[PDB]
Amino acid sequence: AKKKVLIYGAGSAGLQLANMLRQGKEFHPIAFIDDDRKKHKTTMQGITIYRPKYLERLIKKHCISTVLLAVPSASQVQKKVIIESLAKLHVEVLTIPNLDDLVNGKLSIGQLKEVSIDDLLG
Amino acid sequence: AKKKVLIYGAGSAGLQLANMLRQGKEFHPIAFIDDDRKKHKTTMQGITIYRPKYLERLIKKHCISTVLLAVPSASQVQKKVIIESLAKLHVEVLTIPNLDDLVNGKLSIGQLKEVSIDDLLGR
Ligand SMILES: [Cl-]
Repeated sequence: AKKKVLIYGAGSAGLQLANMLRQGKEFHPIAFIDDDRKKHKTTMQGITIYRPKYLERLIKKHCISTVLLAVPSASQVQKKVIIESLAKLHVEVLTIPNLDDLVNGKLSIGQLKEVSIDDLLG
Repeated sequence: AKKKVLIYGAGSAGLQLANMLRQGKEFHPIAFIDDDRKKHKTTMQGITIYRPKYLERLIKKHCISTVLLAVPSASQVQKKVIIESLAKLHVEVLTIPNLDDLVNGKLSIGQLKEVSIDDLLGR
């Protein structure tokens, strides 16, 4: 079976990511995490979106060892907080490309890379 | 000079739209509107982003009669909330494609459709 993941970010990029992954053979998106309270417990792309307080319980419930980060329009300060929060939970974190690479069209949303120091600091 | 608009949605979709437009000769995005208070009064590409409370004052200040929706990740319930909020400010409301039509590149972000009268009026 495909590797189960959470996608952190249920904005345009994250939803598009879930759609692509569902079709693919590598990852199965089980749910989204999103900081936007208005999306809490709403359904998009056929799965549930949750506030970040649900991170640990979902990781343990579903035995998730990988979270995909799709928050291209978040500030650097916010992205750092997110990555740090995930690091404490002992999951691998992969990220879609930076916003400029997305909007200028030189990298696909689906091009995932492991996060690095460069990603944390900015 | 191009028709002045606001773009509702300051995420990756709205940013791409603003480039579509700004390079173009039809609309000029004056500012973004975004529900995310964290983004209020931040700037992207020389355009500043405002919370929706600023809608009335921006429309009046810039004589805006058209608002473009770039919120493909909004639930239909939430999108209708947004559309009705704009209807009552006497602007025309256009929208980029739905998410699923953007992902496979079937439709371009630059294709702007008038929202339904049903959605506009909350029928
Ligand atoms: Cl969006």
